[PDB]
Amino acid sequence: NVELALTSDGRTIVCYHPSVDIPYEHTKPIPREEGPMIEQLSKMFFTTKHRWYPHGRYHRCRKNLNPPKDR
RNA sequence: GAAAUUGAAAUGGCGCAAUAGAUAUAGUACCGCAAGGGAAAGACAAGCAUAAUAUAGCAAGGACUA
Ligand SMILES: [Mg+2]
Ligand SMILES: [Mg+2]
Repeated sequence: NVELALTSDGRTIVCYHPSVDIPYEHTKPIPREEGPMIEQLSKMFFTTKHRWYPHGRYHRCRKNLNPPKDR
């Protein structure tokens, strides 16, 4: 849904792209132990087990607790 | 590798500071049958602990919110 148009001199391309709204008809009304724990978490979040095991103090201390923040 | 020949006057350290300077705290201890050999030392390194560990690998780098 974009309108392309060179200008008369042909030196600049003009693109008209209005934002199209979602039609009302295209919408639905609003409705009104360590082992087993890690298996449950992996099933819940569609991950593997390895993510949920802890890490040693060395890794934990290596993690930066005051990371730079942008925007 | 010569000699002939020639004819110099007169308390200190750009030395060390205990692995250095004597081997030297001592020619002792100790070693050797013996001759001999011959030391060491006195005034937050490594290793650990606080705090073991998490898939993958020269152990880092690029990074990354992490
Ligand atoms: Mg000495
Ligand atoms: Mg140390």
